[PDB]
Amino acid sequence: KYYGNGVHCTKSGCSVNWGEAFSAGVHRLANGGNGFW
Repeated sequence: KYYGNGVHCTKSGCSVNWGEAFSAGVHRLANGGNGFW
């Protein structure tokens, strides 16, 4: 499993949640302010 432990830190996030990675992918896009639309 990859819900904690075994994560394999990829030099850019450890825990690496897959649902939180879509929320982190989400916010990754929305880390500008007005450059999404």
